[PDB]
Amino acid sequence: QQQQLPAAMADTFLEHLCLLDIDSEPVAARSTSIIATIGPASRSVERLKEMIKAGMNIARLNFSHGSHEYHAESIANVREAVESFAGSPLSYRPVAIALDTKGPEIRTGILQGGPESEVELVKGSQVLVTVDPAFRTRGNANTVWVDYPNIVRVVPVGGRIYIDDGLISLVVQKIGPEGLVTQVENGGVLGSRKGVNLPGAQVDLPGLSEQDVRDLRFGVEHGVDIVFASFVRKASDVAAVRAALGPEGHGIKIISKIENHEGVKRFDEILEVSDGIMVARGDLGIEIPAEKVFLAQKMMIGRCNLAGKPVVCATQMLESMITKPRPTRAETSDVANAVLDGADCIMLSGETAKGNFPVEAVKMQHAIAREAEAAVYHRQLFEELRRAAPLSRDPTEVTAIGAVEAAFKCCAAAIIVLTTTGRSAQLLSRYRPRAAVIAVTRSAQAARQVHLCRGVFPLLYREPPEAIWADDVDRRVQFGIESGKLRGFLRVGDLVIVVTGWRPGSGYTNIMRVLSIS
Amino acid sequence: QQQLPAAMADTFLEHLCLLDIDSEPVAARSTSIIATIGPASRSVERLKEMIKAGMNIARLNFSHGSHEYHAESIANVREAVESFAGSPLSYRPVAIALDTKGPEIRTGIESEVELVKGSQVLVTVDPAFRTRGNANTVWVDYPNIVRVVPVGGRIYIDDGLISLVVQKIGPEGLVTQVENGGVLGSRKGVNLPGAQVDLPGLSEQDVRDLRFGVEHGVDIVFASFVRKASDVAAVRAALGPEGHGIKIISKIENHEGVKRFDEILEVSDGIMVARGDLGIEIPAEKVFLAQKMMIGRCNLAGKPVVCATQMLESMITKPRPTRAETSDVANAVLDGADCIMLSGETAKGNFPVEAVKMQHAIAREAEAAVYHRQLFEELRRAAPLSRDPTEVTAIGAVEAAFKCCAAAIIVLTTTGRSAQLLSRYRPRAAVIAVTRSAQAARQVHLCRGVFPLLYREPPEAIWADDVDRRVQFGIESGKLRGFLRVGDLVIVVTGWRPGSGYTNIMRVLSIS
Amino acid sequence: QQQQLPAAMADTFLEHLCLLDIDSEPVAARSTSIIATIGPASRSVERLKEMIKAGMNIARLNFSHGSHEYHAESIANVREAVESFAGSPLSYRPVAIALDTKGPEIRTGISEVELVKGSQVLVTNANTVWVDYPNIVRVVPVGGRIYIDDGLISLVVQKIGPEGLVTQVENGGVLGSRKGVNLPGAQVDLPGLSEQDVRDLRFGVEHGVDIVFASFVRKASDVAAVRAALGPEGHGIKIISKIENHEGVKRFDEILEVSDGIMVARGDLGIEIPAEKVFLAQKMMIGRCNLAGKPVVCATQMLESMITKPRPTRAETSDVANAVLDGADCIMLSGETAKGNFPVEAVKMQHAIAREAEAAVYHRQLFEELRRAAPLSRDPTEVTAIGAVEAAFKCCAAAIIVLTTTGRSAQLLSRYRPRAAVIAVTRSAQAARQVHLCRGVFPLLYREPPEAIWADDVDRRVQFGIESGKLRGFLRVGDLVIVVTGWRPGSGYTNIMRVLSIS
Amino acid sequence: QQQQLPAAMADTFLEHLCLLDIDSEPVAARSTSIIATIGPASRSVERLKEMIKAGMNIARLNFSHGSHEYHAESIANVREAVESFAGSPLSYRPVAIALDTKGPEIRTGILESEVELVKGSQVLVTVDPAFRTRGNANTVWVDYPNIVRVVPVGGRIYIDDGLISLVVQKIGPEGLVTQVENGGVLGSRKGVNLPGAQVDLPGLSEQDVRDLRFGVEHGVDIVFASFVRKASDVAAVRAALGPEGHGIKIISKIENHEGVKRFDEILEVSDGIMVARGDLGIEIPAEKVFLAQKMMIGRCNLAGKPVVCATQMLESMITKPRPTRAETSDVANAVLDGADCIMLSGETAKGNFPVEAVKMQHAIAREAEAAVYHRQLFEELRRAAPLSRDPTEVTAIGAVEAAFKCCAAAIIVLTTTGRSAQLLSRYRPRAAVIAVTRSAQAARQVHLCRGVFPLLYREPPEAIWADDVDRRVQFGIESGKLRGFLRVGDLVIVVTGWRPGSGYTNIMRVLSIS
Ligand SMILES: [K+]
Repeated sequence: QQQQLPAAMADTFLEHLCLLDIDSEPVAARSTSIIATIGPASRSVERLKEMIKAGMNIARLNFSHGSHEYHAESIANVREAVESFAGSPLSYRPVAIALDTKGPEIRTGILQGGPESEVELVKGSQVLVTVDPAFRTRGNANTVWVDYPNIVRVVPVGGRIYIDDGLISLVVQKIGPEGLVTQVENGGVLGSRKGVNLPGAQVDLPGLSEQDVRDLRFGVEHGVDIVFASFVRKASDVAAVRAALGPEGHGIKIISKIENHEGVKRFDEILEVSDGIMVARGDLGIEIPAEKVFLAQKMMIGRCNLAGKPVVCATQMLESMITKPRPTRAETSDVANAVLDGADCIMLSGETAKGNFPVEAVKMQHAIAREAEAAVYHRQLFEELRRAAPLSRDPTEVTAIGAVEAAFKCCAAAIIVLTTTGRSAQLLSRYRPRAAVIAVTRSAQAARQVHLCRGVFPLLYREPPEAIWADDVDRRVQFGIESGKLRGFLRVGDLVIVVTGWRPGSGYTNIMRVLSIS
Repeated sequence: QQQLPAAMADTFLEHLCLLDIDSEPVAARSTSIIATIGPASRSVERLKEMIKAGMNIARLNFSHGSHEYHAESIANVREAVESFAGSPLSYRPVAIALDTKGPEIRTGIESEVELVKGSQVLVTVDPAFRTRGNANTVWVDYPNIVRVVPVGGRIYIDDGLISLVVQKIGPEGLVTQVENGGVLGSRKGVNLPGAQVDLPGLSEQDVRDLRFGVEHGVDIVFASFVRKASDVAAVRAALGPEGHGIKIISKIENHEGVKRFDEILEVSDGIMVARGDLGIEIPAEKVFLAQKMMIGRCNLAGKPVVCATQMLESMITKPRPTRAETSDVANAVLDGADCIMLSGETAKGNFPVEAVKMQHAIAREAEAAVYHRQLFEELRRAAPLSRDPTEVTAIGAVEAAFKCCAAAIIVLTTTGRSAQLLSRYRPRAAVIAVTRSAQAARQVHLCRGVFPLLYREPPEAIWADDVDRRVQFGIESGKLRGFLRVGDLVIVVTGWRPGSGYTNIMRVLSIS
Repeated sequence: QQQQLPAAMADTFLEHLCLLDIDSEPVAARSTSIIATIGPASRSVERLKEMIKAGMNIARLNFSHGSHEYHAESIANVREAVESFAGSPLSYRPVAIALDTKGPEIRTGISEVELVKGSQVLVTNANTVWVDYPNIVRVVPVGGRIYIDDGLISLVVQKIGPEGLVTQVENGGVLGSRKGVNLPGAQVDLPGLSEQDVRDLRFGVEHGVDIVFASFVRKASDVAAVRAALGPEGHGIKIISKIENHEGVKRFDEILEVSDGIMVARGDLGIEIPAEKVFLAQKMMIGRCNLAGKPVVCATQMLESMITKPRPTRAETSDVANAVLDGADCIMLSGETAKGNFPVEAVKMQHAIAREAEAAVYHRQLFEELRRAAPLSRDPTEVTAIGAVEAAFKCCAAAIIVLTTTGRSAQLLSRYRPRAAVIAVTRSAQAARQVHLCRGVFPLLYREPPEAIWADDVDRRVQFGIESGKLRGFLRVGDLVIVVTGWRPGSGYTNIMRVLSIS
Repeated sequence: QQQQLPAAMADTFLEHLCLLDIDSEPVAARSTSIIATIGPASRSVERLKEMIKAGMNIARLNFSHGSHEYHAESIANVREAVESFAGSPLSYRPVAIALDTKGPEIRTGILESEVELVKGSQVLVTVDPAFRTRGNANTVWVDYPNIVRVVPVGGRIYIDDGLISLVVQKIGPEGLVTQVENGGVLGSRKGVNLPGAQVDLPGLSEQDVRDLRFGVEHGVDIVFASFVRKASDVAAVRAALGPEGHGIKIISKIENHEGVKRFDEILEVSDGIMVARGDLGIEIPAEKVFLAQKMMIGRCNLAGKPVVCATQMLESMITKPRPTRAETSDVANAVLDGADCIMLSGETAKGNFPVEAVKMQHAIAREAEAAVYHRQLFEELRRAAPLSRDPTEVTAIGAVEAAFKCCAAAIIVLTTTGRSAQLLSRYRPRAAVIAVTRSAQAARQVHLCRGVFPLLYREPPEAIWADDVDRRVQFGIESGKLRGFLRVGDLVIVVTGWRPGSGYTNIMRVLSIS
């Protein structure tokens, strides 16, 4: 059959593997959301329109670069591209906007004739790392300047300094009033303003800088839906982000980025107070050995799956597509395996920010994700999500597991749920139904935010409330169905599970019913 | 409480190791009890005791007694049952089942006579021989016996305690050596294992008895000696179109019935493992194999299965059962039987209410000891994909009930079918079935864990109100009967429009 | 098709049940041991020979009844029946003898009398009942129940409790002479042992009994007291603790740790706790003994009706089969062999039910869970054992042949519940008899003096295991066999597993 | 803790994931074999010694390029580096040599010149042999004449490993008129793919036959057969290998749609499988390759046969010293899939970091092997494997079971052909399988089996066979202690047979290392 149904029926996992078929075609409804980083290559309204058509669900604003007005315009261009489809409300796709904070970054300085200048740090060389503003524009083959004054106090003799995504390596030999004398361990070529990593050194930069508070308040005052909080090391780092957003930003989802050894080891306490997680493999693969990142990835996704909270896998997923129109075999493998790992979202960075094929990269992620979602061994995944989820007396969670068990029984095409904040939809999403979870909401922000929950397809209902409440409920269900037929999710003859509550307002989801599509 | 550390276990072995004798069963008893009506259990006042003890189905054994006798049984059972209708929140429906005589073979005619082991014995069918059988001649009321048991075959008399080996097909009978001597009363039952009996699948007496059951409104027929699908059709023909609502439980009693089981189960409403006859027809050490096989396949099919015969046999004379009898009851419940049965323990024994009480107490403990983990998983994985909204709602409701350890699943049903579809996934939570059909209320006693409630008030002017007062009726009866407490969660299962077949809704509610 | 192999290969338990087949014939070798009680019905040498051929493996001497010389005559008759087959070394079946201790038994005195319900009776005739437990007047408070005769008789103590307990018959019935008395729910004082039990135990040591069924064991101390009273020559005698009351069940783990094995004594246990809960105690105890690798015995009223009837009831056949399915190593006949009219028939019945039931075990899941639950081990005997059972399941080997001195090699194979018969070849006469407690072990007593070179003495015992197996119908010319041996003489060094074709 | 055994013991797969720990070091030796492709960057003896030291187990000779004498030179340098470590018998690491055939390839023509094909320019594909040397920005020549009649209008023609694409505008007399879809710099003699086309090229060309006979006479251990479509193709390779090539292992490369759908019949007649992801990702949608990889690894694991994952595992390390996140993740996930081997192509044939690429695969494989959920894997392999009466497989599964029970460090097995080692490896023990053999070829070939560590025994036989048996066991122990697989106080399982010669394995022992 299609959607790898024979591999879904399998006795065992081994026999499930043996029955996967390249000829079996998947469902149109791709359920892992795609996050695209906005930059020069993806900033135009018309480019953004093609990225929404290819499947982008979350636009990422990287506040490591750009002014407040630069980002204000990209927010504007995105909202303009998005609302361009609002005329046909049965196809309208909400697109969320995420603010990715700069955080405690450390960067080198501008070199000799700044523009495009290159300097090769020869292996075996002596190089000085300086924090004197005189040497800030002074970069050469024996001098590097950094924007971290206290670097001279936290990197001991014998400590290793990484430059340019870890391809350059220095080892401190002496400390002096002129800075730190280092012997180059791993040479290479050095541009301007490259990131620096000090794994193991006790960096004293605050988790939330003075500009970060400014950036967060910007996002509140421009209406961002999601904050990606960089270099989160502890539960108190999430609290600072929460305070910074203040009462006006209480509705904003905080995804903590796990980027170093501390964040991995303090993982459980970070997840407890976050809304979700980003496995930030770039920084992570410099901070810990590269052959261990996948362990960190598979652990955090497992624990996020268990807890029911969104997990994002990020960085170098389709790296070569910066330059080439087709990805490497390792790159398609990587996207597929993050979907099979259980990730809710996958990310593109340079591939959409500055490469020559941003729309093709999104297309590629969409096509790989549809095949991989079909190849999940739902039989063991659902059974294990059931056993690991504790007993509950909340009617929303009880209705939710009932509806997912019901959806597997009839191979339902979808589970239509009414939700004010998204919570009813997220509780469905955490049992990983194969049926699409079609969330009908009046909340524009909730429509956007549910893109973090795998398998939730948001629909923004906008018609005004009807006189009788039960008629308003029925109308939104009918909106779910006809949006779903128009988008290819549903066909006449399908069964659908419909989830609703007994009274208006959030928190009262308690009804599940089985409907045939006529 | 309720052996849930054992229900929590990751493996069956760990599950056994964690069973606790000091864990009391909170749940109500879910396996129905059938009691056979006889001289020990016919007075209105005795029946009342037996109802309170827990009897859910009364079995009329049509192997004995005149039609007027069984009409008296029916009238007495109904009087004792309606004795409680004045309090509708606690009224227990009780089904009435008619057990057919069948293709019985008996010997000829307090009085006794011994047949010596190794004796030479004659079997003949001659009509004047019928009157005086001696220690060397046995007469049977089956003429074709002389054609059906060839040389070397065995003839069993009196519950298989006496056997005979045929040596030659004589001219005026069958010359047999006694293999197992014993002392033989008058007109006792004969079994012919490994014999092709041409006796009709439904005799003319059975047809009169099934018409009687229709006229008197029995809910259930236990059809004796069912060998093939066509035997069920003869029963369904004798019941006629007027008896279409009566459930047919086929009694598997011999080797053929075991071999043709799949074809029998498919045309029946359910099965009775009749271990008495079956343990004569096949070696006694094989009955448990047949019992577990048949309970298994009925479980897979979602059809009722009854375990019957000698479960508490010693309680005919003694006030306490043996250790083998208590484990037999428990193990039939563990196997997955929907019903367990008493025959002589209630028909003629000295302790009929005690035996009912013993089964009820054993059923409660054993139902708690079921390894629900592996069972619900295997049942949902074995059950095929369904597009029927009633079945889809059922499994969703059962999964929801396990998630919040709901005390009850309250369902509205007209034919019982929605209750039965919940029953087949074996919820731990009670299935409380609210129906206006008095007959359906009696018949769903066949399904394990269904507790019927007969709603008596006329339909409210607004249907949605009629549904809600039925649901509240389920809640109020539950609280009175100890199934529900204030603050519990219940799952409520209904349909989107009146009439049967439209169940499709599942809600979670908190009591009060 | 045979041995219920379709049901054994099913992927789920439910499918396993659905595939069970009344027409699938089982293997000749029954693996659950049969324990028969000796009594008037089972005491003649001729009869005992017939019971051995019907499959008795352990003969139980009930020291609750009879005198010391009575029991020594039983032992002599047992051994004369057993040793009548000793001219046949390849078919010789060891038969163990087990001493079931009297223990803290309370019995009435000395014909028959009826006790009407509501009557006033005194515990010191129809109104008087004598008891052989002096401290009963001190441990039964007022309102406390006294059960007599398998718990059929109920009594409740009146507020008078001085020179004899004045009582009220709570459940009337008929009372014989010297019938048991049970005092549940009231905390008792009677010693763990007695002078009779000590001397009974010592008599057991003098006459070479192999096993002790220790009555009414509620603590580790009881088992130590039993092993103490058995004396320095009493080592080597296996001690089965009989769990008989509420205290012994809930302190089970500390008892099993100290004991060689367990007997679920449902007779008394069904009086001491509600009868509805015995099956819980039975399944809990068999599971825990299975998890521990220690033999468990299921006992009492298994074929009760066969005391007077040639054919069991449907519940009795069911109960035997379900004890075997639960995992019991042994099953017992008490009155059915000791005093009834059909002692050989009752042994034949248990033998026939057990063979059917053993094939109907869902081995696939049983083996998996026994593996997962058994801990890691650096003992080469334990490592070789689970290797060999796993190898046995892959080739459907007819048997695992094992050389053992103490039986411990055989017991460690047996704890993984292999389907293949474990054929244990030993020189220790007593060990050959004691391994009947372990399901699946078929002991062979090797009688030859040792060969010069130890490696030829090993091959010879291995072939002795083959030839015996072929003669008895365990093995045949196409069967594959696993041979488990050791790298040096003396017990404790098992470490080799070989796969061989039985020529 | 170590070896991820908290995650190994978890009762569910989800819980096993949750317990994976980056601080848990792998102590088991590396079990997935590393195959390195020889080329300019890896043909010096000096670099080959560093690659053997970093982890290389098999050297791949790519017969798509280079003359026979070129390949004889590679073989000779490989052997010189490998025998540079003989003379220390307890640490000598065998290295197998594998011959990767050319197969039915399709190449463009001769143009060191380069031509740019620009996006949306119109290009002609011609077979006309006059144009064999006249290629430019709008005409391409291909060595496959029937390409005119098998590519319909609108079909696709891929050049340059799928980089450049051509949609057929029109078909005419001069050839196929096409337009660039994606342009790129087109070199001479580049590879061409025809997805969804009928290519009737023979499985075995004459030069392939010539190449196979070259490998027999130079004693290669393995043949990687390109573009296997059917069982018939494997028989042709075995036939061309001749009577002297009896003992050569044939790994079938699955490269296109047909080999995937005829996989079972190909698997039954092959010694093993390579997922050839480069060609395969051009012939089928790139989004479907992971499916075929996982299907094929599963079936080979089920069948107990070696499976190789290949192509672009560490591709960025051709020019960069450190791989990308996707690349490390890819290697880890191939080991977790169950691959017996992982492969390097341009990373070691031509890139600038050949030794480091090997090192990186070794370090990733070690972390991944410990992250295998052994509990479910061994259980499923047990019940999935059929009942057997061969005593070598009965012993193997008994020995693998015993090994898990005592957490043995090693299973020492004596083997002549390698078969008894392979029958242990198919049950995926965590304990290393230390295989002692006198057969130097078998020593090289069992690198195909995950978790097998070959030791080449060189002493002459002893007069009494029992003594010869046991000093071979002792050779494995001492080799194991020297290498770190084994330590005083460990338990090992020893697998041996009852009679000399192959096929008679049937004994398993548990012994303490002293
Ligand atoms: K950032």
